[PDB]
Amino acid sequence: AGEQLNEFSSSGLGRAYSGEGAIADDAGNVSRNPALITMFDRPTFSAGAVYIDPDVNISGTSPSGRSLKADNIAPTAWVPNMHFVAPINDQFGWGASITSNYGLATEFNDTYAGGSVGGTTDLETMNLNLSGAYRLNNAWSFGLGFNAVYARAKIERFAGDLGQLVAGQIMQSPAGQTQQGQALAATANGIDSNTKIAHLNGNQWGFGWNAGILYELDKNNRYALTYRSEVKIDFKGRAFNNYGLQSGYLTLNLPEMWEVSGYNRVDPQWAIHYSLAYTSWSQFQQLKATSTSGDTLFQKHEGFKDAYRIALGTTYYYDDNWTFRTGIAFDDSPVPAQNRSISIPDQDRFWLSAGTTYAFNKDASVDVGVSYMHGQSVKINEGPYQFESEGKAWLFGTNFNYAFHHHH
Ligand SMILES: CCCCCCCCOCCOCCOCCOCCO
Ligand SMILES: CCCCCCCCOCCOCCOCCOCCO
Ligand code: NA
Ligand code: NA
Ligand code: NI
Ligand code: NI
Repeated sequence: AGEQLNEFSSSGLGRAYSGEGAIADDAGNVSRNPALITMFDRPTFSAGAVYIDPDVNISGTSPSGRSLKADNIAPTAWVPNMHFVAPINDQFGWGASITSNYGLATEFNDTYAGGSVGGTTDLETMNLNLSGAYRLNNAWSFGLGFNAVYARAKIERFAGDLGQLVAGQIMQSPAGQTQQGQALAATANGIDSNTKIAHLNGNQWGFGWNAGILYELDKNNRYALTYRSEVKIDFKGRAFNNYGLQSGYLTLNLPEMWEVSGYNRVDPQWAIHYSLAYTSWSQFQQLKATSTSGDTLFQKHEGFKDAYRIALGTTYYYDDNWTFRTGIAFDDSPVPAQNRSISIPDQDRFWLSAGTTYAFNKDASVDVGVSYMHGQSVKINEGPYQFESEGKAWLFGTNFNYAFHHHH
């Protein structure tokens, strides 16, 4: 939900990210549950990317009379992933990954009437993870990971029609009957809609941790509990070399997430897998801007917001070479209209997914996945404006998998 991204692997994409704490058919899942490291008996690599093509549209009419229509506000994106896992001994293993689990991009024309809450918002994050795991016995494994997150932001806001709203208010007041009041209203109305009123561009690192437990009933059936911590990102605004002769502030808290997962291989050729994930934020979505020495201070309201996601999928292990998968998911995000933001797509999301993997041999394989996401149409009440939003997306991904130390 919200800015969350689940796109850590292309096999996961084909399953609608169902039971991802409990499946370990490739290296990608260690990033989702570090305890899964104990399911690997040789160094294993995976890398790939997911292309996301959203279609998000805003509609409405301002109290000024101006249109709030904005089509196609969410651009396409590529989300890469790379994973490595290796055993150390019978009891221990480690892994590393580069993924993203948070990101946002919307863009409105700079003459948009709702520009004070529209403009541009681009948040990109890269999660570097190092994880370790311990196998206690045949049933129990435990994992712990540490995360370094590199976050880039670009945020711009514009006057839009605010001056027109002010002008109207002045004209409606007793001041509207005076020459001075009329002049003030004209001054307000004269403000260009593309006047920039807030700006942030920045790059910052933050840190967090994650952990996981894995319980195996047997080689065919297992369950997992995982936790991912919040990550706090604090954006803040030679000579040598000549041979002798970042703007804006914002504290952003990435959300914490708990997830339970199950995987049951009910037949040599069939598995089911499912999960419930619970995400909480310590901030609301809307932004307030002030300034200090001409630099923008952005602030989100400190408040508790949550969401949950349920997912169910199945994997058909057809033969030695071919695996097929499908899944369905629902991500429920119950944000009140008055707490939503046009700059941040947020709505209930329904997933339908399908995928396949082709294994060239026991060491090497390729995954291809596709998902369709249907977004709920929602009302948004932000600042002086009322909007409606509609959204959907297609996602396409491919990964290559390779396990080292071929021998026989
Ligand atoms: C309840 C909100 C108050 C009224 C809603 C605004 C609808 C009408 O406002 C139109 C704003 O246009 C700004 C032009 O300002 C007037 C300038 O010319 C008037 C000469 O005195
Ligand atoms: C590539 C990984 C290397 C980065 C490892 C650094 C990890 C250090 O950050 C751990 C602390 O993170 C803060 C957790 O957020 C608060 C909740 O947990 C705090 C309770 O101890
Ligand atoms: Na589009
Ligand atoms: Na319109
Ligand atoms: Ni709902
Ligand atoms: Ni050989």
